[PDB]
Amino acid sequence: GLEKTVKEKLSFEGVGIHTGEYSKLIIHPEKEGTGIRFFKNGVYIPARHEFVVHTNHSTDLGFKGQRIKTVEHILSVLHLLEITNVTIEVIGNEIPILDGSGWEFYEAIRKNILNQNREIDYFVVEEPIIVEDEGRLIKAEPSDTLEVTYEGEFKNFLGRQKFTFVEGNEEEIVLARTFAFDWEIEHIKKVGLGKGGSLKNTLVLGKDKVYNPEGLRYENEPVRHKVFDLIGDLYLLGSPVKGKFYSFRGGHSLNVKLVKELAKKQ
Amino acid sequence: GLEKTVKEKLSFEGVGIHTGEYSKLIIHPEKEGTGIRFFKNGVYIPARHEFVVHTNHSTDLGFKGQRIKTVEHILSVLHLLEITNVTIEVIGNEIPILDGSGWEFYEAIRKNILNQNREIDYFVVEEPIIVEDEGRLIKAEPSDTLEVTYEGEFKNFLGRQKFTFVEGNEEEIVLARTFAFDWEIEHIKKVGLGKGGSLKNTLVLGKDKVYNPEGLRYENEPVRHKVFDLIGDLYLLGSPVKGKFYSFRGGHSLNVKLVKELAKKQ
Ligand SMILES: CCCCCC/C=C/CCCCCCCC(=O)O
Ligand SMILES: CCCCCC/C=C/CCCCCCCC(=O)O
Ligand SMILES: [Cl-]
Ligand SMILES: [Cl-]
Ligand SMILES: [Cl-]
Ligand SMILES: [Zn+2]
Ligand SMILES: [Zn+2]
Ligand SMILES: [Zn+2]
Ligand SMILES: [Zn+2]
Ligand SMILES: [Zn+2]
Repeated sequence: GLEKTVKEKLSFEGVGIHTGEYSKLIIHPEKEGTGIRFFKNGVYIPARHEFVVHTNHSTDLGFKGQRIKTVEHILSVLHLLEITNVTIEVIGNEIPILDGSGWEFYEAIRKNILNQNREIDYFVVEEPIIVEDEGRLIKAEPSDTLEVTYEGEFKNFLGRQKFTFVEGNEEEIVLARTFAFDWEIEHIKKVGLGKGGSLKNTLVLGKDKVYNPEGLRYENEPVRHKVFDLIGDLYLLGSPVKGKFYSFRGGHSLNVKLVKELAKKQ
Repeated sequence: GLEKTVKEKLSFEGVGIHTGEYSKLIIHPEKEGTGIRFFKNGVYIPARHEFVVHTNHSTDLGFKGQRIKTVEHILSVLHLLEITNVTIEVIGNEIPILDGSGWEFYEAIRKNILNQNREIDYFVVEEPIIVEDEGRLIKAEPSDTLEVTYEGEFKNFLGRQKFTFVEGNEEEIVLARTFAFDWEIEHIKKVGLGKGGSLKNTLVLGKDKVYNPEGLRYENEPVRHKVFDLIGDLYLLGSPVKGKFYSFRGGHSLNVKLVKELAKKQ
């Protein structure tokens, strides 16, 4: 694959699911070898694991006193389309959540791709690895293609189920929205988070009922979104990834723990 | 008491808890003997029981093809302050829910009262009456003052409790917000309602947890709000009421059923 960027600036705006504040993005084109980086109040924050400053309920980055919340969805989309050189200008403290999935981001970036002059230097998983924690587990092994599987064991009706993404099936996960169980909402709100949450950007799941009037887009939309998240967190490795991943009940924290292991080893 | 109206137009705007649409109110002053009436698309809708067209999840009025949803909170405030002559102009299909209580309405109307030249012709409960339905019950008897008691028997932690409003204690109920149990939200949304609902205008109560980060304003804020509602529904009798009411698990439907009984009898 050839490094890619955008043919022109693309902007998005809306509220942040956590801050509740309005915010706007502006993806700028960049030359070969630049990499993915955010820009806020004059500071460049590389979309790399060394800048992760928070992983509960979202993956946040920060540098030199400047922070940006929830970068997983836009990074996931960038990872899927293989965009490698862009500066994500952020006016606000968080990435707009939009509808909760990566659809809008995907559709716009997909038709504004600009191939550049250089082969992509993929981060390739060279040997097997496993990272565990409180029953949660993520496994990674060598592969010529990006393959991600997420298995969930839910306390509500979703019960136990898994989903697998393989290159070419981008559209099966870019629509999967963000979700939360009703029993977690009180916590999110108490710790100063989820201020921008609503049924318009979050699928609220009860012990055996879906609150959202629109129901689920897929009987397993939740685990599909989990794959979407993992794929975004993986891009923090610094470049498009080539490996086979299996995540059992993983989350941003474990995802990042894995990312750091991989980087460290190589 | 002397009939009252406002010293000048007072307007309020916001979203409707049910429609989700924006809407604005404009309370206009009116001469003696006018009464409380709404105005929409050229049609005057008297704030009277004969115009009630819906009572599930809200008290709605309608006439000659024009409808206005959720009139209980503004009417309650009008009933408490004893405003008797005004035209509530409605731009939209529902009364703005605002924060879910009658605070904003109360504060504005309270300092713009204009006493007029005529004694109020109070609707006076002349004999005892009881209206029942599926265990729910409302009782009314003679009284020189408006006295309203609401007793609830909740399936969640609130358990069993009651509250009593007596003239002079207006402020103890004008702040009590709208509430709903998480287990009802799916229904509201399915029947095309609660489209404007959020934790910003509704207290969502779980089986033993309060979702709202701000918690309850009173350990019994729910039953206080029920009294607030009943007082608004009673004003549909056509004029300030003087009677002693006791409501056991009552709701808009029973409230109106009572209102109609009373009117019919007298
Ligand atoms: C005001 C009414 C209601 C609905 C409130 C929804 C609660 C907010 C939940 C926050 C979701 C956090 C998970 C998002 C992270 C991700 O998708 O990677
Ligand atoms: C779990 C997340 C969600 C919050 C969504 C809030 C839904 C609002 C429900 C509609 C309330 C109806 C009762 C209002 C009538 C009244 O107070 O008289
Ligand atoms: Cl947490
Ligand atoms: Cl948004
Ligand atoms: Cl209100
Ligand atoms: Zn937390
Ligand atoms: Zn997500
Ligand atoms: Zn007007
Ligand atoms: Zn109903
Ligand atoms: Zn109410």
